[PDB]
Amino acid sequence: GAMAPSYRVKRMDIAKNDEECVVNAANPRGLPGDGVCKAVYKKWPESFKNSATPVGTAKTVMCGTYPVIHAVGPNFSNYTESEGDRELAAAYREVAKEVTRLGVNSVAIPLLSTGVYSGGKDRLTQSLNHLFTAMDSTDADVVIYCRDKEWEKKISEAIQMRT
Ligand SMILES: [Cl-]
Ligand SMILES: [Cl-]
Ligand SMILES: [Cl-]
Repeated sequence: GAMAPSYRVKRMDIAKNDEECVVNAANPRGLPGDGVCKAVYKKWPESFKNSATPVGTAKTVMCGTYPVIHAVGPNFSNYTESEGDRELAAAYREVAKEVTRLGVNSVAIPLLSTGVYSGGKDRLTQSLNHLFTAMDSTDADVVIYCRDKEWEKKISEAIQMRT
């Protein structure tokens, strides 16, 4: 584990992370997709062999010795608010299990279901709070990747508030 497990946020491409593994905001079919998923496909295309997995789950595939954890958040266009919230919490609990199993000291993670899968809502707080619920009991350094300067400020404030 990390000597003093921490949360950090960076505003940059998760495909250029400095962590021991990456979480893909995957689709259930293992397709190249859009946004984070397309950047991950360009960087680690070998990780998409048999990566298909249902909503609410995470499946790890190695690119060389570098683990790619394919985590499938719900598309809120399709799910009810209630069912979508349950599957979003579940996807992050499966990420915590995979990070633990791999024995990594650090992980790069995007906010699941906040892009094309957001159903056109701002889900920063909802997604981040489920990320914390899952990852708080792990001892990996977590580095959250976002693209919007105002999201960076809001995520940074939420981390600092817990101290
Ligand atoms: Cl960048
Ligand atoms: Cl998304
Ligand atoms: Cl963002």
